Amino acid sequence: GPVPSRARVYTDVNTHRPSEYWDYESHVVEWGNQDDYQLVRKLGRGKYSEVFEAINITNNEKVVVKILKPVAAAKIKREIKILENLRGGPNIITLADIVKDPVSRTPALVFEHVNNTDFKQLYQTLTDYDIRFYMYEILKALDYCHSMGIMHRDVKPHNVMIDHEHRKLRLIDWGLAEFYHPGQEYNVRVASRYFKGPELLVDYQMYDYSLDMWSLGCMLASMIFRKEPFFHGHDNYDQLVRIAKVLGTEDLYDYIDKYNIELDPRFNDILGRHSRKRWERFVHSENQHLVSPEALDFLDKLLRYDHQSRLTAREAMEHPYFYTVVK
Ligand SMILES: O=C(CCNCc1ccc(-c2ccccc2)c(Cl)c1)NCCC(=O)Nc1cccc(C(=O)O)c1
Repeated sequence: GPVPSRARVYTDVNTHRPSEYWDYESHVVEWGNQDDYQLVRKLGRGKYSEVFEAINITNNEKVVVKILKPVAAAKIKREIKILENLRGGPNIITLADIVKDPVSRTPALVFEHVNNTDFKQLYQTLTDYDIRFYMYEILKALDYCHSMGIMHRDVKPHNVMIDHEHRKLRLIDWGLAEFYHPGQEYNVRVASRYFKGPELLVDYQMYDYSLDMWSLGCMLASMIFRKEPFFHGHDNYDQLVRIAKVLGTEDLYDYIDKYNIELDPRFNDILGRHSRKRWERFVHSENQHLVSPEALDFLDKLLRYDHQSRLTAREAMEHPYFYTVVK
């Protein structure tokens, strides 16, 4: 069947560390006091949780409370363990407490307060410099979690908190994150449609940290080219065709042939034959101020079919695209 794959970096992290580190199911939660928190207002609702502005009445500090919706107990312990493992890491959201919500009877995670700059304002007014600055901040978070043997699996703007007034960034919502274990087959139903890596789209389960680097590439492409989303698929199948119309079909076939992956025969009628496009074709007078030869070269090294060939987060930090960023 398919040829196995392993990450080219951080394969050994979960071997070198003790079992309690990654064996999330064995972790015992020391529950905090739910009466310490007063909910102020709802901030958002997703498929797996509701997030609220809150006050920790014990220290009069603003906090964010994420109340989990009833789901498998394994998904809840996994997020808790990942958050505790990553706590203190650069640009990782800080988990401050874990309480039992009295109404839902589910865990409520308490985080450090965040103040999101309006999403439309960020998309529409971040400069070329600000894009590079914040991309570098995301890379610090990704190299940290990858170096800690964790893949985020849901990198997208909704999961990046930017307090522009304070040049502060946090990588949030670790609910889909997982521990990377070489040879482990993972669920391909992760990430939002437009951010899914070719590995997910061809049903290749032995993926790794490099999935996050593809999603980072999609987020960057959309920002610099002013095309939201960059790969605009109608469904999961058309999503791969949209990617093939840019990266070309020849390299897609080279990719699946390397891993002995067979495409779903549904693709025989819809994929066609497409040449690889030069990135300069997406440049126009309304996005030229966000594009540079360095930006294109960086994007070219993230958006590769072969998950083993993409820049890693640490290599990405060395790229000329970030030379202008004050470090
Ligand atoms: O929806 C959001 C985030 C919204 N992000 C907006 C945004 C993020 C990045 C970029 C960006 C793109 C390319 C390059 C550089 C930057 C842009 Cl243009 C916009 N926040 C509101 C909800 C919230 O704060 N949730 C939350 C808070 C704390 C913890 C958790 C959690 O699940 O752990 C959730």
